[PDB]
Amino acid sequence: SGFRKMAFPSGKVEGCMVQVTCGTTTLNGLWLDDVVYCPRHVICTSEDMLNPNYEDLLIRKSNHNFLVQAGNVQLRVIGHSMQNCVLKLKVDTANPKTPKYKFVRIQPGQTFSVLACYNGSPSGVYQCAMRPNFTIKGSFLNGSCGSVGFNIDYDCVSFCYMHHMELPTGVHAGTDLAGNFYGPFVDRQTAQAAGTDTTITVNVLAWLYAAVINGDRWFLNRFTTTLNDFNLVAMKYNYEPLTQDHVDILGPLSAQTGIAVLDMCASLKELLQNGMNGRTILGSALLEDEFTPFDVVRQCSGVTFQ
Amino acid sequence: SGFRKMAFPSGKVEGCMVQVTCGTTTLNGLWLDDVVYCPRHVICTSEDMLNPNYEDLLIRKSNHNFLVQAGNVQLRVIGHSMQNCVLKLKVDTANPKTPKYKFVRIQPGQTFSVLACYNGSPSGVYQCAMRPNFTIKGSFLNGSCGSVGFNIDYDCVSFCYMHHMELPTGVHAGTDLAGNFYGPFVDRQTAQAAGTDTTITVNVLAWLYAAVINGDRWFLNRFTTTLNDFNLVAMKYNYEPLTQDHVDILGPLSAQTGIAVLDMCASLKELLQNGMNGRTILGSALLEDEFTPFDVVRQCSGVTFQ
Ligand SMILES: *[C@H](O)[C@H](C[C@@H]1CCNC1=O)NC(=O)[C@H](CC(C)(C)C)NC(=O)c1cc2c(OC)cccc2[nH]1
Ligand SMILES: *[C@H](O)[C@H](C[C@@H]1CCNC1=O)NC(=O)[C@H](CC(C)(C)C)NC(=O)c1cc2c(OC)cccc2[nH]1
Repeated sequence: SGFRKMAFPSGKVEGCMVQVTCGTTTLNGLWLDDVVYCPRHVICTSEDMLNPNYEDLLIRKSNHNFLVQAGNVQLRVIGHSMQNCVLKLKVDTANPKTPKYKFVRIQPGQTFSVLACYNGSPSGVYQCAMRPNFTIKGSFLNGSCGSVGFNIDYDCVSFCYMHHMELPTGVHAGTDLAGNFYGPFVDRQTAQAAGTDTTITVNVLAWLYAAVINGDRWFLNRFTTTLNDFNLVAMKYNYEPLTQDHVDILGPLSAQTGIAVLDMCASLKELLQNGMNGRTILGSALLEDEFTPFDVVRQCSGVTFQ
Repeated sequence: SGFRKMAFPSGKVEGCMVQVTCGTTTLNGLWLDDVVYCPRHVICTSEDMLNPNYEDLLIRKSNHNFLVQAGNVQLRVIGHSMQNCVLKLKVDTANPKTPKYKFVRIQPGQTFSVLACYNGSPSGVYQCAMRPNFTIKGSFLNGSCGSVGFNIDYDCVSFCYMHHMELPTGVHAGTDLAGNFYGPFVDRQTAQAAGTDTTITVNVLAWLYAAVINGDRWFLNRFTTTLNDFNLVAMKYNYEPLTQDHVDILGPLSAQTGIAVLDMCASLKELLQNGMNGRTILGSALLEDEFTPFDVVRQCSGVTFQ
């Protein structure tokens, strides 16, 4: 038992991390087979960065301008091309550590592990959710761009995120690995705001089920509610609506605990209207929404990866 | 910016994880050079486990009784010996993936990363503190014993924890890698309780400094207090005493933020007497105590590891 914010083992991704230097800019790249993927703003300098034209900037570049640095071994760039907001640097060596992988784009509400990197070297690993407003609440400093987010499914690494920027509120924005931003953000230094967020209702319910699985039961009650009556309460508290598909996804957790989904909703409703009265749930004094139903089943059941 | 509970990249440890099977018991082992380390209770069966005599049980064992399983390659055991509560299985192959390492024992209040494993396969990674009562609030299921906790210092892995058991309150107990338990626990199925815990005061103050570094300032105040006057408040709230050495360790964070340590203590004092009044700090509605001063500097500065 116990419930922790758990990231995937990072080893498969650590073997893909390289350093990319162009001009005065150093950032991280992702080396899969004979390609290194990195944010296109590596080709920029501090005054290019107010409003760049990256197509113009890239035709001005040479292969030899890109210093790719894999640990203490330099990789020769033999070609380059831009795909949306990422660069693809073709190198003369395939990465012998390339895992099975996929480039997948995730949905707000879904979680992933981030391997924070500086100078091509991994710094730490942590779990993040894609917020409903397409930001992520990460931990990123100068030089962390090109760090990636990912899930692992048995032996296959599904890359879903490359880091590009921090918004003024201290949240983070980036692209999928095809270079397409999550949300209405651009890789320019202009006035960009996150947009109003909401709480991921289905995840809160998942975490309440994790709590019950772990012996926290004080918030349970005999009441119930309809899906429509719950959603009127969700609106008032800036929780996102709960759909019948969300109810379906929560079925397994409902069955393991014996608590109907709509009964748990009645418990959430009372937690929203009353607060927690000085008590905690799974060591938190807040309703946590960055655990998916999958994350709960995975942790509370013991799935591994090879 | 941002502040997350961050674990170390786990790759160096993943390459050391193996499966150890003896009789009906399967657990995890740690393969460094030509030795596999695992909990000694692998030699037990369900009725041995009420009150074992492990010396008696071990002399009854043969090398060939130990199936060591490194991925899909079997390791031949050529010797065995017990060191306190761990077994040392001598194998005929040195692990080619052995990192630089050390066996270190940590202090309550100190943090480490846990690579949770089942059947020799890594499941997830997360950050834990050693509580003042020598337990850890982890996430562990049947088969997770032999998972290890660790820190990484540049390229060197300091192993500090091997998992052995769960207490009735849902917290976890284990040994250092020399097989010596943290706290007053034994690897027997008898009535064992954790003992009353306290809050790690110096860590809370570190996390308040992380908050300030990240723009959370609402809890700051113009008041100050003496170390003795603060410690009278700490006692009443079951916070552990703050020493001058703790003040010294918090010096760098004090200097970066311009907030004297004792001024932050005055802020903690008011948070303890008043609560947070519906507000949050770094996304938490509780005072967090599982970040050391080092963890804060590491994250808020960007240290990596090779
Ligand atoms: C790449 O390593 C870096 C990562 C951020 C630095 C600090 N935290 C980060 O996550 N990305 C980066 O510096 C962006 C460069 C591009 C070209 C994408 C704009 N810049 C920003 O994130 C950025 C710039 C600004 C400005 O302008 C000064 C104002 C407010 C926020 C902001 N974010
Ligand atoms: C090893 O994989 C296992 C890990 C725990 C299983 C569930 N969560 C864990 O962290 N360790 C294990 O099963 C212990 C075996 C020894 C030989 C060390 C006792 N057993 C326990 O952790 C254990 C046994 C009990 C009992 O007795 C039934 C009562 C309360 C708590 C408890 N913990």
